Amino acid sequence: HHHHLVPRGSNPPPPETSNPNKPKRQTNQLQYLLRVVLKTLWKHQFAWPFQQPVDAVKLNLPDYYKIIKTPMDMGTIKKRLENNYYWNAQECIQDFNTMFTNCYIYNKPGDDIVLMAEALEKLFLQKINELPT
Ligand SMILES: CCN1C(=O)Cc2cc(NS(=O)(=O)C3CCCCC3)ccc21
Repeated sequence: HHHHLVPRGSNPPPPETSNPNKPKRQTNQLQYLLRVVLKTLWKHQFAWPFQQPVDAVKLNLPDYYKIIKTPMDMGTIKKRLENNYYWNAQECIQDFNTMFTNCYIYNKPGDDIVLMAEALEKLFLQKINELPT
């Protein structure tokens, strides 16, 4: 709206969460990623800002998508795991890493959201360290 004084930043469509063209392939590592890693992060007191795609309009981050080219969030990851979108653990780990990276490159060091990301990432990496073979 020309009426706006403060810029608004529009949102992309959210990331895809299923892929009709891949077989339904379950592994112990993917089960662990959903049921141990994602679940432990999801229930953490700092998870809530990470649980859905960044809404740059509702959160007043009008420059978010200028800075972040590959958005990712734990809601998308959770859905991708539940839908068997991933071929392997590495692909899921990549999406968690993207989510954390986005936070670290958009927000200033020391920002509260960065401190939250750091606590979550520590837990994530602890859990990853115990990935079943
Ligand atoms: C994690 C995604 N993210 C950012 O990178 C910056 C940001 C800001 C907010 N805004 S918010 O929910 O009003 C709250 C989030 C906790 C820090 C203070 C601001 C939510 C998510 C994100």
